[PDB]
Amino acid sequence: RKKMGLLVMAYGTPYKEEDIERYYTHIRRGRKPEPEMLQDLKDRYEAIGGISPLAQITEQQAHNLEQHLNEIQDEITFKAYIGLKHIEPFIEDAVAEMHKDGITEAVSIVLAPHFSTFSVQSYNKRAKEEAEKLGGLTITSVESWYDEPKFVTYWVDRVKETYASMPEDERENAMLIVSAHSLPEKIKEFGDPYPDQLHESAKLIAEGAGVSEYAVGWQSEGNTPDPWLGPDVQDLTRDLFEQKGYQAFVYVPVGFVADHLEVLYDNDYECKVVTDDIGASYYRPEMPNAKPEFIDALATVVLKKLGR
Repeated sequence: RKKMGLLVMAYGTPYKEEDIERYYTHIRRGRKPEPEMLQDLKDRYEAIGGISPLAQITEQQAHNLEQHLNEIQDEITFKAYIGLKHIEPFIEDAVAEMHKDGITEAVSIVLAPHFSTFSVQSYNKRAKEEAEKLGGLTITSVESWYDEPKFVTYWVDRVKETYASMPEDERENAMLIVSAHSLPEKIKEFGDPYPDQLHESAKLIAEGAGVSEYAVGWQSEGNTPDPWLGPDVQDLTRDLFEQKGYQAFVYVPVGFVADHLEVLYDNDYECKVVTDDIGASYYRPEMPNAKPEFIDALATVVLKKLGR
């Protein structure tokens, strides 16, 4: 049994209400949010059911993956380490931990299926530079996994169930909106494949579920310096309805893997407000979270990367 480190990286989420300030200050490059901003951020977390369940998902995903990988093959024993971008344990901390435990070989994976220079590449770079600084630790990094058959099927099956559940009439006038986290539009100057990968994910899911009509949109953009990738899901819904009058909208935020704020609020609240206003039905299938089907897809991605 070869010992290998499994570095699972993610954006990060506060652990308790008192972390919101520092968590958002970090995301905003040092600009701590105004008292008024802080206050409603808390309100949003409360509306969605609370903060603590949020961070648990990432930990559960990492541990279930570890446990699953170690059961499906007999050559390697994986040890999972979580490295986050906006709250401890940060990426550097997780790498330092691995080095401390005597890990010399590691494989990394970001919990976001699509690659981006702004996101994934940045995480991978941080993980590798730290390892390099410490020395004696080598890391092979997965860059994207949106096209993993097992991951595509999870969403294909969820879309099928949803379309099957709606009345024939809504089923006749339904629109599938596939989305991911918006990023500054400037990434395109670097030839960033992020937009293309999202569109490809949308094609993969729609075709597998037999959906002829679907659209791609973005959500959760930032503090507008230069424009961010658009169109936003809120605007896209309005637009699409005024044009063809879709009686139902199914949101598949394929860019996200858990029941986090950007799904529970930006979709379940913000998009629902729009559908409620226009009198259309709102549908948003369950996120993969730590579901066995999902953990199996992640294990396969990691095994393929190592050629096992």
